[PDB]
Amino acid sequence: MNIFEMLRIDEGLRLKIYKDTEGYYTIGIGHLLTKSPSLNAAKEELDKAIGRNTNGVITKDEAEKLFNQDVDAAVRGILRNAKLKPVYDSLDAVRRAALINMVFQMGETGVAGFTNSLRMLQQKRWDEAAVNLAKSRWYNQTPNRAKRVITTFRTGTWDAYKNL
Repeated sequence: MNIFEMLRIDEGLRLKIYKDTEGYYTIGIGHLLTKSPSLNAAKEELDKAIGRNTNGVITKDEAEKLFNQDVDAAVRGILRNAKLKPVYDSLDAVRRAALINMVFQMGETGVAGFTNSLRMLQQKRWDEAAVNLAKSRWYNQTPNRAKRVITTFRTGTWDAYKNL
């Protein structure tokens, strides 16, 4: 169980364009095409990314490729981040995956917002950061995924991902 297998469970895999909980055009393993409302504008982004004329359809392969580049960018995102880096450095390996999971999902900006729970993570206050994490819109939008992530920061194990 590692960051890739966790993210796969949470985002799933979709070969055709889709919209996320916020109304954004996404594809593959949670890959965000763009924030612009146009389906054409998104389909352009997809082609410029996959490099070929897809018609908003891709293969398992091209989705796996976006996934690798997305995990990688999430990681360098935490490391270039002055709010995020020190919390990351301060965490263990499992917990570290939890934070990449979040940045993958809502971006460095979205996650740096979480000041109070980030502060609590950097202080090892497992229990209090979880409550804080649950007190949020993220939780309400994506509650089962949020639960898994939260528990991961809680317990430090992959339990949420191994049990029903």
